[PDB]
Amino acid sequence: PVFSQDVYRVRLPEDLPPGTTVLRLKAAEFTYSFLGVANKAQFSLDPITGDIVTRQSLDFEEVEQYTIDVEAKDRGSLSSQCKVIIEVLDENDNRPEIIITSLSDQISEDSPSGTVVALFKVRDRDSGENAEVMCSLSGNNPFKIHSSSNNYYKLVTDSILDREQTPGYNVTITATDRGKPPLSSSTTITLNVADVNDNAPVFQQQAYLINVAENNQPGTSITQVKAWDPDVGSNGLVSYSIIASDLEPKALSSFVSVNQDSGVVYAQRAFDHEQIRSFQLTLQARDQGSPALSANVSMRVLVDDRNDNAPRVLYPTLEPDGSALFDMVPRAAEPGYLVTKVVAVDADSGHNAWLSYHVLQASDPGLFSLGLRTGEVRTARALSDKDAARQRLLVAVRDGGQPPLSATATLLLVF
Amino acid sequence: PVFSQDVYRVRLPEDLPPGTTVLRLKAAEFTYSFLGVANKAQFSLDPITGDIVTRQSLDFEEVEQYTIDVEAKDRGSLSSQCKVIIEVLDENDNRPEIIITSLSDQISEDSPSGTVVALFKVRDRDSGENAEVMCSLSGNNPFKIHSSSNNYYKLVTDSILDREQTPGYNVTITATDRGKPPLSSSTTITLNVADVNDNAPVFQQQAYLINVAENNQPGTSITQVKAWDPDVGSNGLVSYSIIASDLEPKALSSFVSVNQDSGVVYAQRAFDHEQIRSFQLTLQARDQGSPALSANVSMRVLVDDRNDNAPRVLYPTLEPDGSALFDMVPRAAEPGYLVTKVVAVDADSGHNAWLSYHVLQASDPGLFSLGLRTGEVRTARALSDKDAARQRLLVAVRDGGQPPLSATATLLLVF
Amino acid sequence: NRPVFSQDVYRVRLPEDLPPGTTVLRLKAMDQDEGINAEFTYSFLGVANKAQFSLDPITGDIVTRQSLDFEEVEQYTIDVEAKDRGSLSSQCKVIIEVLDENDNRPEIIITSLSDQISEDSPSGTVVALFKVRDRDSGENAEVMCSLSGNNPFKIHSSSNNYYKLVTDSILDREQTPGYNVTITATDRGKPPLSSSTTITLNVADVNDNAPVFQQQAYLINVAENNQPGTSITQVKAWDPDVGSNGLVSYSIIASDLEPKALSSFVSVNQDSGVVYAQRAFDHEQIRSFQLTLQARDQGSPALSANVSMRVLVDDRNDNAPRVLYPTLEPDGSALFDMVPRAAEPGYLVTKVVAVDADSGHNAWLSYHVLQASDPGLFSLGLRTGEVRTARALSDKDAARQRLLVAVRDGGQPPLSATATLLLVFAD
Amino acid sequence: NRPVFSQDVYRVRLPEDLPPGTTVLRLKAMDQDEGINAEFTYSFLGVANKAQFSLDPITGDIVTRQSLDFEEVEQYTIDVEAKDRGSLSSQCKVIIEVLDENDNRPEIIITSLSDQISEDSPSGTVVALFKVRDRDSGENAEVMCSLSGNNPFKIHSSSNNYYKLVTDSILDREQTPGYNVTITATDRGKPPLSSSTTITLNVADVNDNAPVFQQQAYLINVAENNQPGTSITQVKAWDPDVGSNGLVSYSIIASDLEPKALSSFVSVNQDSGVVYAQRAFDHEQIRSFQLTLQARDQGSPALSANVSMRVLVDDRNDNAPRVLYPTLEPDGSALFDMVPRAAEPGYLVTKVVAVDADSGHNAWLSYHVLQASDPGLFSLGLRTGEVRTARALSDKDAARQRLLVAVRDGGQPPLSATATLLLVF
Ligand SMILES: *[C@@H]1O[C@H](CO)[C@@H](O[C@@H]2O[C@H](CO)[C@@H](O[C@@H]3O[C@H](CO)[C@@H](O)[C@H](O)[C@@H]3O)[C@H](O)[C@H]2NC(C)=O)[C@H](O)[C@H]1NC(C)=O
Ligand SMILES: *[C@@H]1O[C@H](CO)[C@@H](O)[C@H](O)[C@H]1NC(C)=O
Ligand SMILES: *[C@@H]1O[C@H](CO)[C@@H](O)[C@H](O)[C@H]1NC(C)=O
Ligand SMILES: *[C@@H]1O[C@H](CO)[C@@H](O)[C@H](O)[C@H]1NC(C)=O
Ligand SMILES: *[C@H]1O[C@H](CO)[C@@H](O)[C@H](O)[C@@H]1O
Ligand SMILES: *[C@H]1O[C@H](CO)[C@@H](O)[C@H](O)[C@@H]1O
Ligand SMILES: *[C@H]1O[C@H](CO)[C@@H](O)[C@H](O)[C@@H]1O
Ligand SMILES: *[C@H]1O[C@H](CO)[C@@H](O)[C@H](O)[C@@H]1O
Ligand SMILES: *[C@H]1O[C@H](CO)[C@@H](O)[C@H](O)[C@@H]1O
Ligand SMILES: *[C@H]1O[C@H](CO)[C@@H](O)[C@H](O)[C@@H]1O
Ligand SMILES: *[C@H]1O[C@H](CO)[C@@H](O)[C@H](O)[C@@H]1O
Ligand SMILES: *[C@H]1O[C@H](CO)[C@@H](O)[C@H](O)[C@@H]1O
Ligand SMILES: *[C@H]1O[C@H](CO)[C@@H](O)[C@H](O)[C@@H]1O
Ligand SMILES: *[C@H]1O[C@H](CO)[C@@H](O)[C@H](O)[C@@H]1O
Ligand SMILES: *[C@H]1O[C@H](CO)[C@@H](O)[C@H](O)[C@@H]1O
Ligand SMILES: *[C@H]1O[C@H](CO)[C@@H](O)[C@H](O)[C@@H]1O
Ligand SMILES: *[C@H]1O[C@H](CO)[C@@H](O)[C@H](O)[C@@H]1O
Ligand SMILES: *[C@H]1O[C@H](CO)[C@@H](O)[C@H](O)[C@@H]1O
Ligand SMILES: *[C@H]1O[C@H](CO)[C@@H](O)[C@H](O)[C@@H]1O
Ligand SMILES: *[C@H]1O[C@H](CO)[C@@H](O)[C@H](O)[C@@H]1O
Ligand SMILES: *[C@H]1O[C@H](CO)[C@@H](O)[C@H](O)[C@@H]1O
Ligand SMILES: *[C@H]1O[C@H](CO)[C@@H](O)[C@H](O)[C@@H]1O
Ligand SMILES: *[C@H]1O[C@H](CO)[C@@H](O)[C@H](O)[C@@H]1O
Ligand SMILES: *[C@H]1O[C@H](CO)[C@@H](O)[C@H](O)[C@@H]1O
Ligand SMILES: *[C@H]1O[C@H](CO)[C@@H](O)[C@H](O)[C@@H]1O
Ligand SMILES: *[C@H]1O[C@H](CO)[C@@H](O)[C@H](O)[C@@H]1O
Ligand SMILES: *[C@H]1O[C@H](CO)[C@@H](O)[C@H](O)[C@@H]1O
Ligand SMILES: *[C@H]1O[C@H](CO)[C@@H](O)[C@H](O)[C@@H]1O
Ligand SMILES: [Ca+2]
Ligand SMILES: [Ca+2]
Ligand SMILES: [Ca+2]
Ligand SMILES: [Ca+2]
Ligand SMILES: [Ca+2]
Ligand SMILES: [Ca+2]
Ligand SMILES: [Ca+2]
Ligand SMILES: [Ca+2]
Ligand SMILES: [Ca+2]
Ligand SMILES: [Ca+2]
Ligand SMILES: [Ca+2]
Ligand SMILES: [Ca+2]
Ligand SMILES: [Ca+2]
Ligand SMILES: [Ca+2]
Ligand SMILES: [Ca+2]
Ligand SMILES: [Ca+2]
Ligand SMILES: [Ca+2]
Ligand SMILES: [Ca+2]
Ligand SMILES: [Ca+2]
Ligand SMILES: [Ca+2]
Ligand SMILES: [Ca+2]
Repeated sequence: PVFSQDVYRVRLPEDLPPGTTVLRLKAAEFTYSFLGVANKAQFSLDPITGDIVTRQSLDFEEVEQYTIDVEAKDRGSLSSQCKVIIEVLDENDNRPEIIITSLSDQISEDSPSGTVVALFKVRDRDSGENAEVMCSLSGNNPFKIHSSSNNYYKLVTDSILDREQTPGYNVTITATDRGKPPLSSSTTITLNVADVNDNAPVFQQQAYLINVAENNQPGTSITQVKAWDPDVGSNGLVSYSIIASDLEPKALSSFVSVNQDSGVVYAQRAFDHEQIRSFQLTLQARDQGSPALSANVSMRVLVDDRNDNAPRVLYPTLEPDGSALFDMVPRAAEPGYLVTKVVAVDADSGHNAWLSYHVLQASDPGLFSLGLRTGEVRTARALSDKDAARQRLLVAVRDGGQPPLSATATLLLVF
Repeated sequence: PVFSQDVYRVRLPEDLPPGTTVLRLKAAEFTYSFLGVANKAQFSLDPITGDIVTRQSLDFEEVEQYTIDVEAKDRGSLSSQCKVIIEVLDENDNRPEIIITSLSDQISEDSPSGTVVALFKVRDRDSGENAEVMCSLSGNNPFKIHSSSNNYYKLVTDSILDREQTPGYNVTITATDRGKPPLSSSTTITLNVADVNDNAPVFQQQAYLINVAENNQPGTSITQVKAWDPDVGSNGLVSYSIIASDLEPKALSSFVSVNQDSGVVYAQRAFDHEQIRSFQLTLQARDQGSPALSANVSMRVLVDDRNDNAPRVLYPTLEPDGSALFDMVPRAAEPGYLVTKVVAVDADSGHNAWLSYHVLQASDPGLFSLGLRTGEVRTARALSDKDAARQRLLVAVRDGGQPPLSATATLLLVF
Repeated sequence: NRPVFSQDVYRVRLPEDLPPGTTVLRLKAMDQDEGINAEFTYSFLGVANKAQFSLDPITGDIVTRQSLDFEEVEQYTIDVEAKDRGSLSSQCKVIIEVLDENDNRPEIIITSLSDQISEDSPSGTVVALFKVRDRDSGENAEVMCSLSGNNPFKIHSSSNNYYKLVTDSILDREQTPGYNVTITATDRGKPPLSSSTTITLNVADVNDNAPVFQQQAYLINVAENNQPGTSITQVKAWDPDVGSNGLVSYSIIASDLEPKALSSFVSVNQDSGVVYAQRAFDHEQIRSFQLTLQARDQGSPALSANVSMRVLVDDRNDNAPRVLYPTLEPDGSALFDMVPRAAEPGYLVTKVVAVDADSGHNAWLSYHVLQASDPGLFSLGLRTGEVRTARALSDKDAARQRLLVAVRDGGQPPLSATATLLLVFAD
Repeated sequence: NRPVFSQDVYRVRLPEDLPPGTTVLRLKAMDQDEGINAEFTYSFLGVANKAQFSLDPITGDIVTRQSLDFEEVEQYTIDVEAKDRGSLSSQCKVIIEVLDENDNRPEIIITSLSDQISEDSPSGTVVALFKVRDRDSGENAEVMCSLSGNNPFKIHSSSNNYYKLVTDSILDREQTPGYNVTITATDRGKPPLSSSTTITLNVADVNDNAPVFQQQAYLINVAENNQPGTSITQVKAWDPDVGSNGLVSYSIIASDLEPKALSSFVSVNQDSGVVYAQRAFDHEQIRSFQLTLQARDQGSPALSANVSMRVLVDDRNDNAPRVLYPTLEPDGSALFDMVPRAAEPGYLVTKVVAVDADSGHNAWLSYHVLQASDPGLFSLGLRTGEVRTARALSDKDAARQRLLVAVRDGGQPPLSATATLLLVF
């Protein structure tokens, strides 16, 4: 009972359907049978026709080689044996899988380029080129895939992160085997950037300025300040404070204060234009993070003048009644002769200190001419002897404000 | 020769296989033959057995029944006649056909519910219940199939259309017959919703406010506005204009304009802070569809102040060469004796109107003392006999803005 | 800002199975300057099948609203005009060409079918005319027809998709009465489509077979004096034909007998084929006789077959021996008184000669001595019958000797005839 | 101010196919005053799976980071702490529960497959053991197993997602030797997912068929005087069985002849079935005989079948006629004298009798005359054998006449027996 060959070899694709004849053993009254151990659950050997058949689906990942010992025996007890080595072939029927070994809690904004965000490995149950996989990262992300070792990868940053620009990212790792045809699978991880105090508060205006009218009730709003911080949380919350002033340090509390939460500037007293002209403060915005970032602005407050000071007369000296005595003016001079020079002042400024002398009353109209601005009282015409000796003048000093304030004086001039 | 019956009636499904025996005519050697006209291409009559078989597939849609006249003849002249009537039963072997007679060009979104959009009919080559056709539609789109008279249909609307939500629709009609088993066919049509000016323009900001520095060149851009419109075409093209202002209506053209195509606000004059401080304006954005829709926005323009106005000296009055004479100042004067107080104003605001008084030059340094803030020239010391009788004192008045504008004043002081 | 199209003429090629709702060409009229960007209004110009395609007047793209069909309409030509906010306008032409797809399977239409084919139909006889049609165009409409299986039929192509099913071999109904033939039509599209129709053909029978007798020659042996009108043997003829052409009829056409005798001796039942003897045969009269039988079918014309059967009659022991010489008196006695006393022993007294009309051992004669007054004085030849003297007679013997002889045959049981020889002496 | 959470425990339910990065929950702690609006900073407290969920310290919303899987972890627990700018704090607990989805289909595992099943195997034999596994839980792990086809198998479920492939009919290898069994498993979740595995089964042969002869009765004709050891005919028997149970062995068991003589008359070849003639048959010795043959297969238990074959020996003309009367001397002559010279016409001289041991044409005897001293004087019956006087004797004719008579048969070639008749007047 000779066999055609003493060793048979046959190559089977693992996707080979069940019930297909894989080998025919022909040596006519023979009976064939498995000798020794044979996976009879996978292959069937018809003892009459000598056909080996697959009874079940193959799987290269389960068992990849079989060795069958076939024994042929005739009607007489004649015997022969042969070996059939069935090699099954791998097919790319398994797709790659991604397993995330470690994922960072949060990545700080100031994490340098090259920091490792995530660790992950890949797997493919196939063998050879059907198991070699390529990991492509997807999208517009500041991330790069590094291969630490075979199927042990690293997700890392290669750019500089800025939470105020982009807070989060949707990274999707893709793994594609090099099999024919290829199979691929992907996973998606979300990454959030941790805030760091890398921005300092900045005031809306480089310098601030406000004019407030004098004679104001205290404890009221005079103006407001505001600072921006792109950071978030305690690193993006601003507080306002006064640190420096040209005023006496012990006297600053009496003038101004700042609401550290809102930034409105409170006046804590009734400003006086005549006592203090203006003052300069140094404001500071500041976050409550560690370390604390700050910014200083120069601010100035100019108190506006108001018509609250009546003019007062320096000369002549007034009796408590009001009159002044000048009883030696000579009749010898022609017009243009100055009798006296009235001088007054006003503690205000501008048109509130504009002095205009008016002849309010007189015992003789047209006798004395008074410079509206100079204050010199003169004789406008020649002295006629029909005029009386005793002459009473009543001058009024008025300021250029609206409404004006005035102060009157009596010039008793007799001849 | 006698038959069992004169007339035979059979029922054959149209899907009857070919070569199947239909009738067995028995009457003894006889010869059976077709008499008259008989579809010998469809049925075969064996002369010996008397059987009738189908030579070909049956089809109800072409022939519904056959009548064949068989004849039995003895060896002698004696013969007798028989008639066979074969009836074919209709089987559902035809699927329903959808034909679309008319399909609308465009349906405007303002079309009311129940408007006709498409016309289609259905046909079925079968017969009976195998030709009863039912039309079903997908429910996503707002369309309902209107069951018209007899296998005719209308596709109409059952909701409101909004092309700003969904501009188009895929519509899939599926017709199913009531045969057993049932057959079905489908068709797909695309419906586009037209645009109607049902949305109004929307300004990009709630209200506008821009700062314009004075002494600006005329014909320059100060700020730009934008208005959106989800409509498309002429219904979504915004045109800007100025509708009202707090200024004199005859002067509105002399101050600001707006480019209707771009929405930029042009300044038509050199703004002056000392004349007008700020002015508020109303803008209008409308689409060029008929009828049109519009929206109005508020925009306030603040004129920033610059140091363009020089401080004018009020008191005292100056000569053409800027001279002032205080000739009768007492020589026996106490330190701090108020020689005079200079009054000056500035038409600007803030730093540009913050006046300080300096001493530009003097005949005798240290003879007079001038306050920076109030500009009061006084005597620092008591006048010694070594001091001259006539003294020249050139003072200046400056403001705080950069660059400063100053007004000079030469002073003639005789004792 | 007047519009200009990229091309004056656009061309798009679409497969007919393109889904409804597919953007086919996004027209975008632009300005002559590259830096400037403009928006235009698009609209159909001339006559355009708006039921099939739609043109967005803002985005400018064309989209199909229904499923395309190459067999209904092959191409479209739609003109598009771009208009600005002003009145300036540009124009372009869009030609859409549908591409034929293999979406129709071949259709088989059996134009004419033969009523029936006789087995003697020559090779080249046409049995079926059919045509094939494919609604597709070009190669998706080119067809290949193939038959199915064993049947002796060949497809003969013709002019314009008309086909002929013809016979190539010779038909024999006794071999195969009918065939199931299935025609398959396949287009040379990628992928291809096929459709098949089955027809059934029955071969008609012609009387092409003459009956054959079961045996080349027939020989039957029957004993004589049989019962008349009884079966003696039976013949049978086979005919593979069917119907009237396979109906065998037997008859007697000739023999070596006289005509009237032939009717009285043998007959044959034409349906069964058995042959009957209408009289009791006699071996002494007739020894044997030759006959010729003919089997025929009932078709027109009839086909016959001749076979010669001859009958041999077997002999039985039905005739008793007859004594020819010497002559017998009604008593049964003969008288021979001329016997010489001086004759030597062994002298031939006389010889009894008998014959038998039978044959063989049934005519094989023996002569036995039934009785006698004197035993041992006469000895006869057992077969020759020569009764002569056995021993010389003493003078003391009686002058009158009586002999009683019997002649018998060799049959079972034997038959005999007796004779008395009276012999007296003288001088 | 103090933060207060709306609830001390939050419960959310997430399908396991929830995309990563979706907002699970937005925790918003608030101040107790309805009018007061405040904000707090949130943070994970205690143990928490920071890998699957992320918490924004400002918006206070928990969001998934990776994709969820019910088969791995079914629920998570989070301890969130809300704190204001001061030292006051509040805490709550979020219980996240994942809902199982039908994302895993059931797999078939053929535990054990029978090597081969004999066609006599009882109804209900177990051919295959297999189990079905589904990684899902709940009604997505309950599976219905149905096999396709007409095969005489049905699925008998076992205890715990173990299954048995058993028979429900009788098997017949001569009708169906193999089977393509396709098992389809379908879980009962919505939507359902199904799979299928195919196995092949071969039914073994059992000697259940007995051989049969090609003819019910056998009849054969052979001519006599044949050489010994010659093929006269051949018998053949078929066996639907295959192998040892389908190999026919021929033998002769019965016959009407003498049992000790049967061996010398006829034999049979056991392997081929040819019938050999063991001697030269004689038609005159035996006319016909009956054999009873037996075909048998070589299995346990062996099945047999007997057939009757009748052998008829056909007659050939091998025996010549023999002349009974008259007895002839070595001369081949017989003497009948003392014939009367005055013989009447038709006077019966003698009747010749002869026989032949053959049959039919070979035994049909005819009597002819080859030579004669005087033609026309004696007439011999062609069928009767009667030699008589044809004419009256003339005075010129001699008394001593001789007639050479031969007896012939109708065989091919014909045989004869001769005799010379000496007749004296
Ligand atoms: C009506 O149905 C048709 C077909 O079912 C729709 O056309 C298809 O629309 C989808 C989604 O817009 C397209 O997917 C896209 O494919 C392009 C290919 O370049 C790819 O770049 C995109 O990322 C996306 O995957 C699909 O291609 C398209 N089919 C064809 C043949 O163009 C149509 O949109 C439906 N119309 C309505 C109003 O529902
Ligand atoms: C043709 O097929 C039918 C059905 O398969 C069968 O009944 C018939 O006997 C067949 N005819 C021939 C001649 O084989
Ligand atoms: C089993 O199925 C295969 C594939 O369809 C087929 O080729 C084979 O003939 C089948 N085996 C049996 C015994 O039917
Ligand atoms: C054949 O004969 C033998 C013995 O005579 C007997 O055992 C056997 O059953 C018989 N077989 C048949 C089929 O009659
Ligand atoms: C190989 O040959 C065997 C014969 O037993 C078949 O069963 C099988 O399907 C393949 O054709
Ligand atoms: C990876 O790539 C394959 C083809 O190579 C796709 O089928 C799969 O969906 C994934 O995109
Ligand atoms: C990642 O991307 C693949 C395609 O590359 C998808 O199939 C998968 O679901 C995931 O979105
Ligand atoms: C405080 O509040 C007043 C209004 O009361 C403002 O005018 C001021 O600028 C500051 O914001
Ligand atoms: C100047 O004028 C005012 C106006 O009322 C007086 O009240 C004041 O006393 C002075 O005469
Ligand atoms: C000047 O005149 C006013 C009245 O106008 C007095 O009230 C004042 O005291 C002074 O005499
Ligand atoms: C009926 O009988 C006819 C002829 O007898 C067959 O050809 C046919 O297949 C059916 O069995
Ligand atoms: C239309 O509907 C029928 C059942 O009514 C289906 O069998 C067919 O495939 C189509 O979906
Ligand atoms: C429309 O829908 C039916 C099923 O309803 C399909 O069979 C057809 O091909 C088309 O897609
Ligand atoms: C007009 O143009 C100026 C620049 O000249 C812009 O700054 C302004 O906002 C507007 O767009
Ligand atoms: C007043 O002072 C300014 C300097 O601030 C000079 O530039 C000006 O000419 C005037 O003397
Ligand atoms: C003050 O001085 C300036 C020169 O600096 C003169 O131009 C002016 O008129 C005034 O006398
Ligand atoms: C082709 O592209 C256009 C772009 O507007 C779509 O409207 C159309 O449905 C198809 O996707
Ligand atoms: C003809 O060929 C097609 C494929 O080319 C088959 O699908 C069809 O059943 C027929 O065999
Ligand atoms: C043509 O198609 C029919 C139905 O598909 C088959 O029955 C036939 O055998 C041929 O393939
Ligand atoms: C008529 O019938 C006899 C039996 O009675 C047969 O022996 C004979 O051969 C013929 O068939
Ligand atoms: C001759 O002998 C036979 C017996 O063989 C008798 O039966 C007959 O009567 C005669 O005596
Ligand atoms: C011979 O003997 C028989 C009796 O056996 C007689 O019947 C005959 O007549 C002759 O005498
Ligand atoms: C839920 O809301 C968060 C923000 O609170 C988003 O980041 C997330 O993508 C989901 O929309
Ligand atoms: C199991 O069930 C699924 C769902 O019906 C099918 O898609 C599949 O082919 C198998 O029949
Ligand atoms: C069983 O069914 C599955 C689909 O349900 C197939 O993929 C498989 O090949 C077998 O036919
Ligand atoms: C033995 O051989 C003869 C011829 O050699 C055959 O006729 C006989 O049937 C047997 O096979
Ligand atoms: C009898 O006759 C035959 C011819 O039939 C001879 O061959 C033989 O020798 C004898 O004379
Ligand atoms: C008849 O003739 C033959 C010769 O043919 C002799 O052999 C025989 O003995 C008889 O005389
Ligand atoms: Ca694999
Ligand atoms: Ca793989
Ligand atoms: Ca930051
Ligand atoms: Ca900060
Ligand atoms: Ca004041
Ligand atoms: Ca004042
Ligand atoms: Ca229908
Ligand atoms: Ca129909
Ligand atoms: Ca609209
Ligand atoms: Ca609009
Ligand atoms: Ca100024
Ligand atoms: Ca086509
Ligand atoms: Ca085609
Ligand atoms: Ca015939
Ligand atoms: Ca007799
Ligand atoms: Ca699950
Ligand atoms: Ca499941
Ligand atoms: Ca068996
Ligand atoms: Ca057997
Ligand atoms: Ca013989
Ligand atoms: Ca002979």
